[PDB]
Amino acid sequence: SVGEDFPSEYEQWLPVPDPESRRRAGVLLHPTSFRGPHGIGDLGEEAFRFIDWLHSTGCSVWQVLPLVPPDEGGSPYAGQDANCGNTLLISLDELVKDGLLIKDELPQPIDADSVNYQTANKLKSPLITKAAKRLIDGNGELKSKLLDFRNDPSISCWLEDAAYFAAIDNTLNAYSWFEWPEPLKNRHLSALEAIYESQKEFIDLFIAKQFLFQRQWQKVREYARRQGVDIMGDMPIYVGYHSADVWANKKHFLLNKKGFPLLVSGVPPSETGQLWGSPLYDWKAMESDQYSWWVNRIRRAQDLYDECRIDHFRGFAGFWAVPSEAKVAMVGRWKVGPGKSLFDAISKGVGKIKIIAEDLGVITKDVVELRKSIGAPGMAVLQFAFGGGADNPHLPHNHEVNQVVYSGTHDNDTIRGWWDTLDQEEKSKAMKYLSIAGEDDISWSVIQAAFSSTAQTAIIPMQDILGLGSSARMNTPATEVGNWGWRIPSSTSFDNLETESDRLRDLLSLYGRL
Amino acid sequence: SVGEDFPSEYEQWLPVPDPESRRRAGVLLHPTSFRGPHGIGDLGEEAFRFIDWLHSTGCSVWQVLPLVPPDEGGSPYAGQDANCGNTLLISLDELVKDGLLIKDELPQPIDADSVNYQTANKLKSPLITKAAKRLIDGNGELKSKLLDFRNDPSISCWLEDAAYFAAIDNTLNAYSWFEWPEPLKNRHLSALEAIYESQKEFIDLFIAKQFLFQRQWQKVREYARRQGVDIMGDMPIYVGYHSADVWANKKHFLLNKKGFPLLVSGVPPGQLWGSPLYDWKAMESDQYSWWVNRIRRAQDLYDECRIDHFRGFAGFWAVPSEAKVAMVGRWKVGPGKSLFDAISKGVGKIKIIAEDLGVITKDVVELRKSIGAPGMAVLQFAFGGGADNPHLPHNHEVNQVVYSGTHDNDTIRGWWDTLDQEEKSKAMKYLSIAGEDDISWSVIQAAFSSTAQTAIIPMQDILGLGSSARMNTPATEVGNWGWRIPSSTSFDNLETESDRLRDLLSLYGRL
Ligand SMILES: *[C@@H]1O[C@H](CO)[C@@H](O[C@H]2O[C@H](CO)[C@@H](O)[C@H](O)[C@H]2O)[C@H](O)[C@H]1O
Ligand SMILES: *[C@@H]1O[C@H](CO)[C@@H](O[C@H]2O[C@H](CO)[C@@H](O)[C@H](O)[C@H]2O)[C@H](O)[C@H]1O
Ligand SMILES: OC[C@H]1O[C@H](O)[C@H](O)[C@@H](O)[C@@H]1O
Repeated sequence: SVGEDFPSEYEQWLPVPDPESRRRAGVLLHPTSFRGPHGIGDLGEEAFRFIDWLHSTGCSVWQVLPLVPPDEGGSPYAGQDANCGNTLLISLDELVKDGLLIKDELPQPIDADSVNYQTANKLKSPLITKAAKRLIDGNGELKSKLLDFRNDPSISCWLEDAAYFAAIDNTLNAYSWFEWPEPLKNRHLSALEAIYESQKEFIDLFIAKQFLFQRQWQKVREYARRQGVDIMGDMPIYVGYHSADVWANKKHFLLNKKGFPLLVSGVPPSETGQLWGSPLYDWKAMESDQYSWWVNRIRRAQDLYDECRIDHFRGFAGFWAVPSEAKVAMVGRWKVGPGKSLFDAISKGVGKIKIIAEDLGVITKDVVELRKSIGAPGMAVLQFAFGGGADNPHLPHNHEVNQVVYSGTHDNDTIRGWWDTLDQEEKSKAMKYLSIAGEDDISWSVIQAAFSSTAQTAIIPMQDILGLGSSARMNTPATEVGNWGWRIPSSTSFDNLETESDRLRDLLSLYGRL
Repeated sequence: SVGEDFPSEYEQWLPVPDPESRRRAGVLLHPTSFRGPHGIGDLGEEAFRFIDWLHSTGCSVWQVLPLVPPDEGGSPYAGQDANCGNTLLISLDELVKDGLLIKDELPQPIDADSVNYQTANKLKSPLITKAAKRLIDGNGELKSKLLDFRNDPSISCWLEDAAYFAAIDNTLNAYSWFEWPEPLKNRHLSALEAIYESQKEFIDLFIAKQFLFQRQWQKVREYARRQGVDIMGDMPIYVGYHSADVWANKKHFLLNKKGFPLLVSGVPPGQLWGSPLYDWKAMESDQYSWWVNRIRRAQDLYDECRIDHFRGFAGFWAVPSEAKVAMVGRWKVGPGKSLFDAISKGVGKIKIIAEDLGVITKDVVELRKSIGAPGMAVLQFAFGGGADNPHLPHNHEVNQVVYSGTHDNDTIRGWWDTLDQEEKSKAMKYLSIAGEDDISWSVIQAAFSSTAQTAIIPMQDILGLGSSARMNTPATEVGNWGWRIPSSTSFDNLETESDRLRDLLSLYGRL
């Protein structure tokens, strides 16, 4: 009490750093990019090697792109399913360890500078199928774990729908499920039973393949955790029309009486607007079952990742809605999103979540208030920092603590590529703010600025750690070809990036991110 | 409703920057440091010129040290009064504009490269006194404003005590008020009346001089505001024993029956400051009226105010007055948030900066945060220890004031010059350094690049000066508080410096 003596240990009663405030860094690297002989990266030895290398740098976060089955262009953002894993990421060597293939059955290696998905599928799928077949034919330990996975209720609430959808899509020659015969289109119960009987094998194999992905991914994730590395995933806010997600939950979407979307996704203008064309959620319909679809989706995201970015997070506050009739985006209108009640339901259903809000571009007051109300960090991207003036939110002096800072994302050129095409006056602006040595090392200048930020989390693409040019760019938006193909050059092994490792560690040490 | 349409003006509903979050910068410069002929800086032409220069740089804050009457060493932190102004800051030329002196009466100029207080007093006091005398003898506008000032209740609750204390101190040859005869020591009413009769002139002149300080300071402060400059003051948490503050409010302090302090201020590993301490629970009983009045006077003088040794509001070190070493003392519980409750109840919205340096405890941080006061970061302290040092830019917070150094630190050049090697190569990795001659701009730039909302630079570092321009060296008793801007350097002569600051403020969004 006021005036009185303190206990004798007053002088030692110091503030202690909050553990949840710990500064950290990480690397954005999608597993398709790993080296190896089978035309695409996978969840085998290169993933563990990369984890060991990441750990040796002092980084404690690994960010991946969505791990869903991609479209035929390779895009993880136009996946065929929101919850399934990309089975082309399955390691054939790991399957040999599991006793599902023998070494002699492995294909002759191929050189694939870049991922060609068609090539990877022709090479790998037959062998994955054969492994999945032996798994299902066996009795024993591994079979028993398939059955647990399959009968686990939090797997089956998406897996069975996904397997039936895939069986029907395989059986039928049709553009999309809109064109399916009515009993399959609208999931008549006896039609579904008839499908199970006639496509039983396909369904069992599909499920077995999802088990193999899950098993190999969970080993990667447990290895990461043992080495102090959290994994940060990614999810687009919208899912595609031709998927089990929509087909098996039509009432949760804005579809007409025939199952065609009334309204589709997009954004307004500069431009004539931008038309994405995804189906939209019936948010008030979802409100009525306590948002169960989204709750299940987050439960699957938790199963895969420690943390998850949500692309186009602004859509939870307000979304642009275009008449599906239209061929241009400008015709739509803004609609009211579910707001915080969604995240209330999720937290009630799943518990504590770690979400990152992708909140780039022009966003409204309600977006910022929603993001803050659930305590989600937003993003800063240094590549965007040098247009306009000193109020640009991407400049380090405007960064916030609860924020994730990138040098660039998978949608941007590499730092070297970006530097190379940078117009004068954005460039001399950058030169004043950044500490630049030689231009060849421009990517380290930007890395350093990200690390020096007050943002709690700094994330760098592997391409920039390797100092690579525009040919290593992962994606160029609004192009339909040449994306998602980058792989680490077959010469660069994780055993040979110790200079890079040391340099990162020096920076992380200097800026308190170890 | 979820799903329904937004109004049509949704696309234009953008976040707006909060005006109270505006990034800004400023300069620490105490007015005694201004150039001029009368042996000390003052509230005349140089103050206005400096404000014009500050404005031309884009800075929007001017920080000063306490404006109280200093001790004979010049220290504004061991003042003779907590609320009075330093009358040696009064400008003689401004008095001529007021018609209280004529130009002919102004003294011959003297060279005073540094402030000598004794020299300034001999030169200026006779003329200030003469001005004060004409003011009280006159019958017009200015006289009428003296009377309003004098009878204004928020002036008289400290001014009358201050004037009587000064009159008694003048009349008596005594070390301190402890040695005064009982009726004056304990303020017997008839003794106070006898003082008024016998020292009437002294008291009226004292009051008039405080009016002249107030008037000149308010003019400086209005001029600052007209040019977009807020003024940030400073106040020490403790006041000195030999002052009206203690004498007229004995019950609010920890004094024995005879009026001698039971306990005095300090800090452990120790350092003995020797100020009387507050009787916080006694203060609790009149809703902290003494502190409330103090903040009211701080509001009158400044837009914002730093409080030195802010940790003392949560816990303070208390040494037996008996002692003359600090290590024999104990930590006591401070008033905490209930003090600031009372202040805000009494005065309204305040803008306080917590001086929260050195080793501070959990309760200090929780109190500071509970009232939303910004704390400090000082780049000169950033390079000892490791990357968790709170003074490193990457650990700065928004609600914070960052300095290159304070008046207690060497200049950046002086600091660089004595810096040991571990710390120096550490600094070289964090800072962007060109030549050693410009080390102060490297640090200025780092302050400006911080996320801290307010960056404050001493004028000595803008001028790139060495250790001889250091304002104060703690725990020394001589050679402090004397620095003046070199008589060669005029504000008309610092456009390069102005431009260079403006470039940096523009780059880091502080304009
Ligand atoms: C955020 O979401 C967008 C989609 O709205 C992604 O865009 C990429 O993927 C789509 C589908 O393959 C493609 O149409 C775009 O050209 C491409 O930019 C972003 O990658 C996400 O960050
Ligand atoms: C913070 O407080 C102390 C004392 O209130 C000031 O210290 C200066 O003044 C005292 C008293 O004149 C002297 O003993 C010290 O050596 C000197 O540093 C600081 O300047 C304030 O910032
Ligand atoms: O320079 C004197 C300083 O000493 C200590 O660091 C005190 O905590 C601080 O209140 C004071 O300003």
